[PDB]
Amino acid sequence: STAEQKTKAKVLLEEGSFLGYEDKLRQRLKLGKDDRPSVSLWSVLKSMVGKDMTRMTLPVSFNEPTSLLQRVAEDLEYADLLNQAASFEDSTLRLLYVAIFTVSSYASTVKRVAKPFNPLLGETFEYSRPDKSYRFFTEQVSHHPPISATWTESPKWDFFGESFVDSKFNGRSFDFKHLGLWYLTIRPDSNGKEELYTYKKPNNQVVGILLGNPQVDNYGDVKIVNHNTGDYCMIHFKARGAYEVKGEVYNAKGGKEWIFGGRWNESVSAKKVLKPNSLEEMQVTSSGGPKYDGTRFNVWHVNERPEFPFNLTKFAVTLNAPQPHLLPWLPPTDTRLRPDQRAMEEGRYDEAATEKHRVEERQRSVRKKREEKNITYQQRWFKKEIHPVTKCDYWKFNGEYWKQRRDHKLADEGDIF
Ligand SMILES: CC(C)CCC[C@@H](C)[C@H]1CC[C@H]2[C@@H]3CC=C4C[C@@H](O)CC[C@]4(C)[C@H]3CC[C@]12C
Repeated sequence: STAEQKTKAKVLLEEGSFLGYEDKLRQRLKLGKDDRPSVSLWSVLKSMVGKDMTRMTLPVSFNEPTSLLQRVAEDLEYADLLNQAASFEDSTLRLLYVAIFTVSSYASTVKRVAKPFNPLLGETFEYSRPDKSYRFFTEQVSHHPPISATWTESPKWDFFGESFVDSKFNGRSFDFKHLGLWYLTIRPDSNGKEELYTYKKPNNQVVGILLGNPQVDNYGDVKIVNHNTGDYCMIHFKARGAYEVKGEVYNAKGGKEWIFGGRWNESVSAKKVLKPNSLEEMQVTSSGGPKYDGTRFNVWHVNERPEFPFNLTKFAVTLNAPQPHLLPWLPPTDTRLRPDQRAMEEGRYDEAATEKHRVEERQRSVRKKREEKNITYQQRWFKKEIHPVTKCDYWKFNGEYWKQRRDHKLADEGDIF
């Protein structure tokens, strides 16, 4: 452990980042299954051509009892890849593992063709994992348009960014573009000061709507750049004509150092590129770690996925869990306390519809009162600032949430549910 890692581990512990997380992870929902009818997507969407996801009303069969705040937290499912990245002295090998981390979060999107809850303005979600030594926090900082800010902290890595999803049903497919920038900081075990990576997420689309078999497809080009070295990585999620992803990792001089590829719903493998000028890309068996001699090595495989209601992954089941020892620590804004989403999770769809209307009406009335008094809305835990390395606006976490939580100062921090 380097000095800056222990420094970071010290701050996480003093701030009480893991208090309240003593209960064993949630393993299953109360519901065993559910039989929301399978309503045809097209039958619903044919009347709503040109609308945004947040501008459409839908049957419960097309709703999922997670918040957008928690879907973003599913970035962290395979975050062990980031500690693995931290351990490598070769900076392009760090990039290779950082790159595959960005790819690994799309396996969980398969089979969930459903709308997550649109977080209320000021809604928040915390999630700490003592067994991994990371803490995650997010706040819904904007409602028109919907935007979430995240901030994840661990001894060997940080990860934060803006979730600004812009969506459009064009009458054939449902397209989702991710407009915010993502920041991934590594504190290497050796040979390297703290280093920053930035990238933007690929696009998603729902297709097969016309055919009667709607499918989540992720697609597009991704560029990760190490602002300190500065290696870079090209990733290509192939559009459905889906599942294939390939990537190439370069040093700062343009030398192709590594390539990787696989199916982002299954597994990704990689190999060392020996001639830096090669244009070889990954053609779509060592499970012992990275190889420098040019043989292929596995890097990521998808977790096993038991059947759950709403086709949740195992990681996703742990997110909305109203753990008994956690609830006393939470602010009133935490997604675990949101009542329409809770009732939905437990299969009570009319109570969910009733509570959704109530909290949405309140949100609207608070907004109208602000406008009538010329009151500018202020986020509670984040402030928009200009990032020094990228010179982009980002949501800077104000550092107060985990210490105020530690000190039980959150009871009055919001009233939206
Ligand atoms: C009306 C219904 C059928 C529309 C359903 C659209 C679904 C597939 C869309 C809408 C919101 C989308 C999510 C929005 C944000 C993220 C975070 C990103 O880091 C990974 C993809 C992920 C998790 C998206 C997956 C696909 C998603 C869940």
